[PDB]
Amino acid sequence: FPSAVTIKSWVDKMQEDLVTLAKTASGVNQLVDIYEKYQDLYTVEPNNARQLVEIAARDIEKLLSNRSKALVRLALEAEKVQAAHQWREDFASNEVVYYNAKDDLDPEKNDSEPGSQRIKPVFIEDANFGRQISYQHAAVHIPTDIYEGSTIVLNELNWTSALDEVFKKNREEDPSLLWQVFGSATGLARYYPASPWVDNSRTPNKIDLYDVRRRPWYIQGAASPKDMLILVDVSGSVSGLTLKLIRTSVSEMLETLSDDDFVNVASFNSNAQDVSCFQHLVQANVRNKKVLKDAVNNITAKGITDYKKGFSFAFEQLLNYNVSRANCNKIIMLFTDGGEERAQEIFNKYNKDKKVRVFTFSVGQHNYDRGPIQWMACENKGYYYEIPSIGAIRINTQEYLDVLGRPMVLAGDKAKQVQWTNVYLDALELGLVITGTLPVFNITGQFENKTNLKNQLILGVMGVDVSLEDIKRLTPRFTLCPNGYYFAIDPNGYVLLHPNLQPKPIGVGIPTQEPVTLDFLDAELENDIKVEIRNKMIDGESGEKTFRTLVKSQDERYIDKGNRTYTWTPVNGTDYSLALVLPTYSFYYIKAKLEETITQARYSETLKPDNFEESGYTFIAPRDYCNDLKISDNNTEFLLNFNEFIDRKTPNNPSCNADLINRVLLDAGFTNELVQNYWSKQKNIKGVKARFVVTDGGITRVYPKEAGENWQENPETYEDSFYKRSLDNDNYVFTAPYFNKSGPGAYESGIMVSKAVEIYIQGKLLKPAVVGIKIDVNSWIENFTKTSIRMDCVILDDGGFLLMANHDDYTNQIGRFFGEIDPSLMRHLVNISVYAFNKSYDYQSVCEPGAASKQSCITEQTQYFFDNDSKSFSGVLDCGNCSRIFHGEKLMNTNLIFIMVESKGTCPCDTRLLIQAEQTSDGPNPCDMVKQPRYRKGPDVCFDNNVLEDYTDCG
Ligand SMILES: *[C@@H]1O[C@H](CO)[C@@H](O[C@@H]2O[C@H](CO)[C@@H](O)[C@H](O[C@@H]3O[C@H](CO)[C@@H](O)[C@H](O)[C@@H]3O)[C@H]2NC(C)=O)[C@H](O)[C@H]1NC(C)=O
Ligand SMILES: *[C@@H]1O[C@H](CO)[C@@H](O[C@@H]2O[C@H](CO)[C@@H](O[C@@H]3O[C@H](CO)[C@@H](O)[C@H](O)[C@@H]3O)[C@H](O)[C@H]2NC(C)=O)[C@H](O)[C@H]1NC(C)=O
Ligand SMILES: *[C@@H]1O[C@H](CO)[C@@H](O[C@@H]2O[C@H](CO)[C@@H](O[C@@H]3O[C@H](CO)[C@@H](O)[C@H](O)[C@@H]3O)[C@H](O)[C@H]2NC(C)=O)[C@H](O)[C@H]1NC(C)=O
Ligand SMILES: *[C@@H]1O[C@H](CO)[C@@H](O)[C@H](O)[C@H]1NC(C)=O
Ligand SMILES: *[C@@H]1O[C@H](CO)[C@@H](O)[C@H](O)[C@H]1NC(C)=O
Ligand SMILES: *[C@@H]1O[C@H](CO)[C@@H](O)[C@H](O)[C@H]1NC(C)=O
Ligand SMILES: *[C@@H]1O[C@H](CO)[C@@H](O)[C@H](O)[C@H]1NC(C)=O
Ligand SMILES: *[C@@H]1O[C@H](CO)[C@@H](O)[C@H](O)[C@H]1NC(C)=O
Ligand SMILES: *[C@@H]1O[C@H](CO)[C@@H](O)[C@H](O)[C@H]1NC(C)=O
Ligand SMILES: *[C@@H]1O[C@H](CO)[C@@H](O)[C@H](O)[C@H]1NC(C)=O
Ligand SMILES: *[C@@H]1O[C@H](CO)[C@@H](O)[C@H](O)[C@H]1NC(C)=O
Ligand SMILES: [Ca+2]
Repeated sequence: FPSAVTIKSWVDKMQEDLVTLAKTASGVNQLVDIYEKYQDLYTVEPNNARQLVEIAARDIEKLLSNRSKALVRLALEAEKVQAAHQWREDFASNEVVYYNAKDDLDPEKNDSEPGSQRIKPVFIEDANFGRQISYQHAAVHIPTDIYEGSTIVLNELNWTSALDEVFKKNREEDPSLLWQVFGSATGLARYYPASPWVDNSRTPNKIDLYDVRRRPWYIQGAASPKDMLILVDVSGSVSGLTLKLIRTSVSEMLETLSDDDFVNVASFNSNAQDVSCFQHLVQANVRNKKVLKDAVNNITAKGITDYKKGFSFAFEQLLNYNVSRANCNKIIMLFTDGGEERAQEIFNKYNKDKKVRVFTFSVGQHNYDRGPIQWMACENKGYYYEIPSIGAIRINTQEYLDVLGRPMVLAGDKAKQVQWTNVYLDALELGLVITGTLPVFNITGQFENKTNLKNQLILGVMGVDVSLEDIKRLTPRFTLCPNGYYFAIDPNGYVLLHPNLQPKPIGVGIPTQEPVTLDFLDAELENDIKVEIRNKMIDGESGEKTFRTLVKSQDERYIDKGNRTYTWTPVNGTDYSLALVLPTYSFYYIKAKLEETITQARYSETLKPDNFEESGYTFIAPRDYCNDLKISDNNTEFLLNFNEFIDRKTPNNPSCNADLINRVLLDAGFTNELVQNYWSKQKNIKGVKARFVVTDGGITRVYPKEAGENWQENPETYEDSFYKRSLDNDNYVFTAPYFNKSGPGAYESGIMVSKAVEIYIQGKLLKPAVVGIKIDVNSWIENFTKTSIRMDCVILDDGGFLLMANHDDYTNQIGRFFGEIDPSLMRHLVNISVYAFNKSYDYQSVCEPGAASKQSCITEQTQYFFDNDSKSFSGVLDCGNCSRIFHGEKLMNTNLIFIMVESKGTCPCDTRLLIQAEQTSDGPNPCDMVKQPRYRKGPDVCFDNNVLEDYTDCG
């Protein structure tokens, strides 16, 4: 065992060698002084985060107010044109002409109902929607389980033509509108841009179960937030088919509860108990709904019924005010079959002011008495539903929600307020959208008062979709550092907008149409400062906060010790709150002063893929430079069209943004001046395998043009993990290649090395680019084993990944996590606390399904980093019945640590492994997360318990 000073100087000499090689070949200084050499070619401008947040909040509120105005127009016209409708029973004499969405494109003259003539439209391909779109009329969706020629459906299809016309008007005053739709309460759905239904028109194994009245936006706009409590009657008499139907019905009832709704499930048989681990009303989000569904699926029937001990439990759990709730619409859902017990005194004791509804469901095919079941609904403002078989399950849930909207109708114009739903995946696939709803009231008898029989029910709900990518375009991101970004938030803390929000459903457990509800604390790493910021944003305040944050790298494999500054404002007129993350060095950006029309041309000439031998292999970020350019995943295609458009650019002045092209051309020119005046004068270094420079404008020219085929970084520089990592870290960062990845690999590509330029203009810190070297593995291993005369030696970077070693069998598994190699040293070296680790959760990850294609689960990813700042570490590894010695030295001015451990093939301490990998897991235990739930602000105004409501419709 060499002494500490010997291997200390050893590490010092390797770090001197590596730093000198990287600094020379990379040419940080040459790119720097090129950047300061042309201060007359640009201007440095500030990123006033306060004004940026205010501007983006104003823009988003303007967009949402535009959609609100569209909704108001549509709802007013719907009410007016249904008020003046004449009921009919004969449509043979007067056909209704409409386009049915699930019509085959074949010119079939025989696909018409008696009372309806079908339109055959001319479908154009549209860029906004990505489907066939006809602007000449609205399309109609009628569920399969609903006949499309009955009297109700035919009358609705008759009076919705004015809706069609107002659809046209709305789209004519605002060409950016997406799907705008009337969700009828008869089952129909009439959206304006006529497009064929998704895949379910006529396709085997593609059945169309879509029903507009179950959709989250319809569920949301049809009533006010609930406080359910599903009483399931698991007694003896419900065994067999009845219990199957009850558990399916409870699942389908839970599938109609939003995140503003609170629900628990109880079950009684001579004794009432909770079916799950929850002891009170919990929020009805995806995780809690799954827990309740599992508990209901795991339920068995036994014992004698007792309707008094069950309703006592229900009324007691609805009297709990210690927990978070939505103090509104208290309900009891009784899932029984029948009995001769009315329990008058329980109701008279607990529900005497009749503050709580009771919806009773007589599930099953049986001959038990159904009188008390129908009476509990009458004396408690409820309604009585029957579920004789699966297939009747879907319709009755929509129907209690039909009942709950009576108090909302009676409040004439105080109940017509626009509400936006959680981020969900559109049916007519558009990606991620939020829908703004407004309910439509039946106003036939009004100011000419008639019997007004069913004037307490809504006609439907009008929705208009806002694309999430449409919100993303109101928050311009390219004037910020690749580490700076915007994000918005719900009142529940979910993110309207965030870089880590992907168009995938939220995972809920282990694999074996829910909304994309991703909390703010789960889209990032969670400190306590971030909990304070989240609570401040939910309340709708404004403020600033500068602090130190662990910023996880994009590749989800490292953690860096960042330096952030959150500024937030509420978006006026809505429930959303916008914030802007901004690094401390990102307060200034370079504004390209390209107005010569010739300098930009001599910059542009560098970009055709015919000069890729004096200038490096060029990739361009597929940004929206001009709208006539379509971004392409195949990058060289986009480069070709970019060159083509640059060839004739001058007349396209208003067609596109000048700033992006000016900056990208300026950066291309600077990169060319670097690659010729410093890289083309040398042409060859033994150690290097590739020299690259990546710039925020989009230029990522890699020099040799040979490793450019081995280059696997994203063309858009703002999504380059190493580029974002190297800006926060003001030092050299080595990115260990991927292990066991099918492709160019590591030997014939090298290992990535990078440092970020740190130029100063007017005494301001701004970092416009990164340079780097793809050091070859052999040219390092020879130099590492060259000095061995002056075996177990390993090099580790941040995250504990083996960059390279000496045993020559570890170098076979290069880049692989060191804990997978010898986990005992990994655990011990963590125990010294040189490597801290953070374990977090990824709710939006694809997942291989096991046993009890790929589903989505919650994966539990961990990342390691330098816990302490100390440089020298020594100790003894107390292996089981043996002893091992190590010394650790962190190379100065890099992210590396050298471990001098001398022990191979000793007694087996390889009991387990430290597998730093995206491990499949269950999420946090929900039974423990509902007792300290995250802060959350419920909706303010809700409508229940009106005195004009006519309860004599128990059905
Ligand atoms: C292992 O291989 C060679 C060993 O010679 C390393 O390169 C040498 O690194 C030392 C570090 O201190 C330099 O002095 C050697 O010469 C230098 O060359 C540069 C070239 O620009 C000059 O500017 C310097 O002034 C100095 O003369 C250098 N020699 C060569 C031929 O590169 C090599 O970096 C190392 N392998 C790895 C992967 O780092
Ligand atoms: C909105 O409310 C109005 C009234 O509040 C509804 O119109 C009424 O609908 C009923 C059907 O439920 C009509 O009764 C029917 O009349 C025909 C012909 O007279 C008869 O053959 C049927 O057996 C049935 O009795 C009623 O005439 C009609 N109008 C009025 C003034 O009551 C309307 O249906 C509601 N909106 C929707 C979308 O349902
Ligand atoms: C994620 O990684 C961070 C790395 O900073 C972890 O934060 C650190 O956690 C340790 C363990 O709790 C904290 O040490 C504790 O400090 C308190 C206060 O001095 C002391 O009383 C305890 O005995 C313990 O030593 C450490 O302070 C904390 N770092 C900071 C900056 O606060 C974090 O725990 C990891 N996990 C998660 C889920 O964040
Ligand atoms: C929102 O309204 C408040 C007070 O009405 C105002 O101070 C703030 O500047 C407004 N924000 C925006 C973005 O208009
Ligand atoms: C809102 O609509 C007006 C005209 O109807 C339009 O000028 C404006 O650009 C729209 N706002 C947004 C954010 O698109
Ligand atoms: C209802 O049907 C009649 C007869 O076909 C038609 O004249 C009327 O315009 C229809 N209503 C609407 C709102 O189009
Ligand atoms: C839940 O399922 C397990 C496994 O089938 C079973 O042992 C347990 O009894 C079930 N829970 C209840 C409350 O019956
Ligand atoms: C709520 O808290 C009070 C006092 O902390 C306690 O007496 C009561 O038992 C708790 N539970 C309910 C359901 O009120
Ligand atoms: C940002 O970094 C500097 C030095 O790199 C440090 O002094 C400062 O405290 C950091 N910011 C915060 C908010 O701690
Ligand atoms: C990309 O586009 C270019 C230009 O048409 C073509 O030569 C190349 O084969 C394409 N590559 C891929 C992978 O599509
Ligand atoms: C280190 O290991 C010891 C025993 O092996 C354990 O008690 C301790 O919790 C571990 N972690 C730290 C930080 O000491
Ligand atoms: Ca019974």
